[PDB]
Amino acid sequence: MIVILDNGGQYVHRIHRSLKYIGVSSKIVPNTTPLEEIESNKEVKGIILSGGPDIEKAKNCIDIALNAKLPILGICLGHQLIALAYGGEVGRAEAEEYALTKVYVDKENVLFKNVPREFNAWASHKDEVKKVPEGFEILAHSDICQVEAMLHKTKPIYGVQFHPEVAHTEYGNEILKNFCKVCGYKFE
Repeated sequence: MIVILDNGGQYVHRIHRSLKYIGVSSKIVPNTTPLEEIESNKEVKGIILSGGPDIEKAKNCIDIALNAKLPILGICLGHQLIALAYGGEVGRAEAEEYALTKVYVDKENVLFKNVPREFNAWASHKDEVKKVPEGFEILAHSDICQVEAMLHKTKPIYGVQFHPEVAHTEYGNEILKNFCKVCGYKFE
């Protein structure tokens, strides 16, 4: 199963339901849950750091991003938290508003397998990754966001600025499916 850290955003339940829909179990836990309690249960195959409003009140995600021995997906705030954790930079970009963003996939990566190189994703751009951490690379961009997605070149850590877990993201479930594949699931 996948543990979802609830960073307080309103789509946390859409993560659980989207995963269940492709036949993966998941559990929403408070974002203050210690990494050591998550990793005590060998049933936990991966961690998703959800979207939420305040990075200061998701400080515990920094420890999980740095020190977890399981695959991680950061969604919006989770993406930004991964960035900060590894000494990248994060800041205000555009106005607050959810919009369909045309996203370009810039390289061949496991996270976007069976996703067209061009797809519409549901995203806010209140905040964005400004400098990608050392030893990470950009997987995707839009006209307004240089870092729509990134991965750790040597750990199984993935960041998306957008929300794959809402139906408004084309191939959103596919992107979740792909992360689950890194976490040991097969979808034959």
